[PDB]
Parts: sequence; C-alpha cells; structure tokens
Amino acid sequence: MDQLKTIKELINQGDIENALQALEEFLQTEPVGKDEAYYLMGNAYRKLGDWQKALNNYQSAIELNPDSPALQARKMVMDILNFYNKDMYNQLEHHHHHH
Repeated sequence: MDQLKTIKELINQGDIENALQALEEFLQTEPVGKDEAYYLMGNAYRKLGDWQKALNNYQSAIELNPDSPALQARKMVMDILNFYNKDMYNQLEHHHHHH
C-alpha cells in the first residue's frame, strides 16, 4: 500500500526529520517507487527552506522518472531561487542566466 502516506503526513505536520528518515528506508526497499519518495524528500526540504537539498532530491526523482511532478517542483524551487540570488545558481546551471 501507500506507506509513503505516513511520511506525507509527517511532512505536513512539520515532522520532516522522521519523514526523511522513513524515506531513506523506503529508497532501499523500492526499486521504482523512489521517484515518489524523492519527490516527497525534496518537498520536505522545500518546506524546511533548504532549496539545494530540495533541488537534488527533485533532480533524483526526475532522473528516475522525467514524467514525475518533480520537474515542475524543481522549477518551482528554481523560480524562488532565481528571485533570491544566482551566486550558487550560476554554478549549478549556467542557463537562464539573463541580464
């Protein structure tokens, strides 16, 4: 069943640490369902405020399934980062760098 639901509940509550913990476990027991897991992981980090960890986890989901919502989610975070600063952004991707 959707055991991730419990994690999704934790993420909503703010219990991201336990969520991430269970997600780490889930990664090791799911060959394919990790794409939803990484999405949740990145979403958890995106709730914390760590955009870099969010990007990496969203990216990991994208790398598994380019059909996942993690694409739009990573772009969501990218938009917010683009609003903040490009100091580290130009290092990640030298693209969309317009002046």
